[PDB]
Amino acid sequence: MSIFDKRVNYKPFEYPEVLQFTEAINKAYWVHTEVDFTADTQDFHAHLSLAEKTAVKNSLLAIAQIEVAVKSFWGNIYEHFPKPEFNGLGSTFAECEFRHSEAYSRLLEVLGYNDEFEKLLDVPVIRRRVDYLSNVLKDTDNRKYMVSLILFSILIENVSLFSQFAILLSFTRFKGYMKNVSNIIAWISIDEQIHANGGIYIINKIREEFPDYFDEETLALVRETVKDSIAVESDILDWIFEEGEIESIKKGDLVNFMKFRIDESLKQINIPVIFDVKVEDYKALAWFEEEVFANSL
Amino acid sequence: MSIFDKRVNYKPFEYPEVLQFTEAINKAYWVHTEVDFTADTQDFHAHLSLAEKTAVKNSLLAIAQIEVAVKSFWGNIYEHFPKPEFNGLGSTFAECEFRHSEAYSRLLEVLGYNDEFEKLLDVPVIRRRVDYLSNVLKSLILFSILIENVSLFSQFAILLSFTRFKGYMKNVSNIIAWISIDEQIHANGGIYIINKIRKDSIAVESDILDWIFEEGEIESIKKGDLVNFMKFRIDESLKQIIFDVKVEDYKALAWFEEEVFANSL
Ligand SMILES: [Mg+2]
Ligand SMILES: [Mn+2]
Ligand SMILES: [Mn+2]
Ligand SMILES: [Mn+2]
Ligand SMILES: [Mn+2]
Repeated sequence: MSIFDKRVNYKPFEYPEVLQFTEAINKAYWVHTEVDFTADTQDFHAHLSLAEKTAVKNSLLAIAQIEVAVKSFWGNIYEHFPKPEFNGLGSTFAECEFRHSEAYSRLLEVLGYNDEFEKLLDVPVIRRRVDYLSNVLKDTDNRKYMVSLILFSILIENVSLFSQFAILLSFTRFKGYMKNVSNIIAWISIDEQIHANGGIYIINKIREEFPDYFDEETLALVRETVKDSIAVESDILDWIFEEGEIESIKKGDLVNFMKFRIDESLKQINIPVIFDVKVEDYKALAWFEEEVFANSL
Repeated sequence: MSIFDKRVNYKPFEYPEVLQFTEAINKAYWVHTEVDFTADTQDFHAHLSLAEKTAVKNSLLAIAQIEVAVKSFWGNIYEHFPKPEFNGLGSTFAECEFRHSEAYSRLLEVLGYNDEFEKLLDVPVIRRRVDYLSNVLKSLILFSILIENVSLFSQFAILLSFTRFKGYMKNVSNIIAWISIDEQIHANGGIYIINKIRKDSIAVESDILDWIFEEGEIESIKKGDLVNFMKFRIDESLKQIIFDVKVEDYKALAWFEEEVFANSL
């Protein structure tokens, strides 16, 4: 049988590597109620400029536009991979997403941005992403579902949030502010890396069992659709920094950071690199990995 | 706009009490990898009789028949109650059921009963409950009293009895106590949706009790008290939403709520 065929017996697991992703979530388990944002409200109110206040506010709004919602992809991966492993993997990932949405919802409530979130569809750059995301995940056919799994793992889990993650973390590393928010973002970015790595694993298993599925047309659509994401997210970075340039982080460094992460995801699934970022370009955000590790414990 | 209509916006929560059950699950979070069953294997092999081994074996097998499987009920409650709270409640309970199925799978492996679980459908007593739960559940009312309660709680008491009276299987009792706390939250979560809405099971479960003690009854627990303890938990859950038990009939199994807390921490 294949990965798309239903197996009734619980164990032995046909894909026991699922446990490596679920155990990783279990070991990193966290809830936002372990975090109090009182000190972050005071640094935000007193020690942040308007350009920095807008950078944090539009960052969290852009993340919550995708994350604060009913995300049903992972919770329903058993419908396409009818294995007891992937039901456990999806349930573990779906519960993680509910913890994330509650963490983002609390951030918007504590900082007083619930009103802007309900009217976030009044921003043009947001609807352009909603329209873009409303063409990259429309097959949420096993082969049109797998390319949707590709575009879900490279975007929703790996690069459509991480540029905003780095903006929030930059205030803690370079300014020492927003340390509790950076605590939550660090824990989330670890969960999101486990989600993306789990998607890469499933994609490679489909390639290990169905190598014909990765034909020339599918690779051409993935690389084309990925190139459109950066044109969309570069305009979002413009809207995030709409009140001006800030000292903690630069937009040009975020774009190369976004390009580097995409190529790293394409490498792990044997898809040709698109941008080939230079060392002197992506090392500007090389601090992101160690900053996630610092704000983790 | 009722509970079966899809409210698109995430917050505010129409049913904010959902967070009471998810946080209780979050606070009681646990995995079977925290527990080592080496001390339980030595007591099982040396200090338990054949009737006690069979009681523990068939207890675990009876629980595993329902819990070691793909349980798509809670994971799909958003398709019937399209609210962001219930998708969060369903996902929280669904993940918890995977931690349970993995814990039971480890118990079957640690006690060496994997081949017995493969051939569990050879048991005519197991086939009767499979066919009973088949036409039934063809739902939430039945699901929260059956799967989420005393279709497991009687077998939970059989396992916990060895620790209270004989001091054995303390690590298994750790797993079973944590599971019973999670199951109690799952039942209260189903009852919540049920009062926000607002006989055949006992004969089948008594046959399973006959099969659990097929090699003879044991010292730590008796079948007759289990049926009354079963009869208590059924009506006491019906009060929240038929087998009136006298209290000196059921308080023979009232240490359960006490032994669960002693093995929780
Ligand atoms: Mg589902
Ligand atoms: Mn999420
Ligand atoms: Mn995710
Ligand atoms: Mn369960
Ligand atoms: Mn349950």
